[PDB]
Amino acid sequence: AAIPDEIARQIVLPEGHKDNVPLFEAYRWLRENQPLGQARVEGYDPLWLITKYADLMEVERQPQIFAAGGGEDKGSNNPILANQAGDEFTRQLLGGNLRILDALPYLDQPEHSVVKDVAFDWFRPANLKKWEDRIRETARASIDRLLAGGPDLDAVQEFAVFFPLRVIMSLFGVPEEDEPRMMALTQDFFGVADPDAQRDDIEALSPDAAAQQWAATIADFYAYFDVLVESRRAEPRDDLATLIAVAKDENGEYFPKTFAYGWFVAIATAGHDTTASTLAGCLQSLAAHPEVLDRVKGDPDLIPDLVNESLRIVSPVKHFTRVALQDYEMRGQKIKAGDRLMLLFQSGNRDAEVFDRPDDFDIDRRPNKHIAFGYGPHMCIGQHLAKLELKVMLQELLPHLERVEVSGEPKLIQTNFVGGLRKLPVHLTFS
Ligand code: HEM
Ligand SMILES: Cc1ccc(Br)cc1
Repeated sequence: AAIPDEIARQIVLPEGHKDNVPLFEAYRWLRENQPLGQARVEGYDPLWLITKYADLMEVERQPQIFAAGGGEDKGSNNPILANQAGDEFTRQLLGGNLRILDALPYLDQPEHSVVKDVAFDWFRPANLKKWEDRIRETARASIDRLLAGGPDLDAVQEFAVFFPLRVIMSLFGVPEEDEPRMMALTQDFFGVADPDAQRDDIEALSPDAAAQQWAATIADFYAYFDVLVESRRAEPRDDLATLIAVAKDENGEYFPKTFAYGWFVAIATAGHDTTASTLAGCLQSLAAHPEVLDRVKGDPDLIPDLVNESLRIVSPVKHFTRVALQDYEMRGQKIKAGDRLMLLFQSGNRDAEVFDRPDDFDIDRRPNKHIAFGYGPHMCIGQHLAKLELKVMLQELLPHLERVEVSGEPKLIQTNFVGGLRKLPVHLTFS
């Protein structure tokens, strides 16, 4: 049978994600009772909810069967779940398809492979070591401002958001004065279904509102990035904007400018927001588990373990969607050609078949098998940058902290997509 309606709504609807407790209880109910079922929520396409760690790997390692963008019918699948009204809006705007960005999530092989190779080497761990000292100087400046502002603050909007944004804008060559605009458009981009993040220029109550907001935000990013692409093509610099802007195909022709725009939208949004969420989530967990803060201050080599467990618990990127290009049997179910799948990374990260006491915050999982970056050819390109920035910031910050207390109500972004904390009121005790 279909998944029961309120479990299905809890996971599919953005409102279902407002509060982590009921959301994670819905993922757990599925993993234990209906690990591979079809959600049939009014206003959405039917979705196979991929809740199990092994099933996430099985789907993601088979891109010839489970496409992101629809295969040769490019743009026939939206890799980021919109409602039906929203996909209809986008098909009206684009003329029959859903490929609203030329960013990696929308691409299938071999196009995905050619485009990804423009930046694959830049993002490898050995090629990121050259940025470690700049990252550390940015962390130290951020910590100097935290110490100067006193013990009481929102650890998200008054601390965690700024460091990853500065790091990524510095690695582009985007001037510091443009950070507020990039932050505002990122809130519009990941807030399409959040009641406190609605743009003024869209009909907020329309059935397609989130899709209108997505499109409006992309158009603003395009206007900003068209100037940066033209600037770096005319005057190349030693920065990531130039690598993207001047990229040429195998025939010596620039990739179309929208491909550079796609890289820029992804790096200007996911490039900072996910790291901010994970840092804020880590601080929240150190407040719940003060013994972990004591241990990591005692042994700074535990910092990468703390990062890995923060990534598993926070898992801020909640899903991408796939479409079956042929019928496929998995876990005793018959997925049909054309059926859509929702990859629930947060649920894979609580799978008791893989993680002992999966809801516990345990930095001593070695190895820490989390799937917070996904899997397969679409696996997060930024993962090594995120792990470096989180390591560097914790190495600099934790010596300055004796204790984190949460002093007010945490708030999450209401999204089924790229979520995590927007507010974490704290009282810090400095060492
Ligand atoms: C804590 C930090 C982050 C987490 C948890 C995260 C998570 C993810 C996840 C789950 C995916 C989808 C993988 C899949 O489809 O199997 C993804 C894709 C992606 N992420 Fe990350 N991300 C983070 C940081 C970053 C950073 C720092 C950047 C860039 C500077 C970045 C850029 C991307 C891009 C471009 C994609 C699309 C890859 C593709 O479709 O091939 N991410 N990320
Ligand atoms: C996680 C993520 C990557 C690329 C885009 Br575009 C949006 C979100």
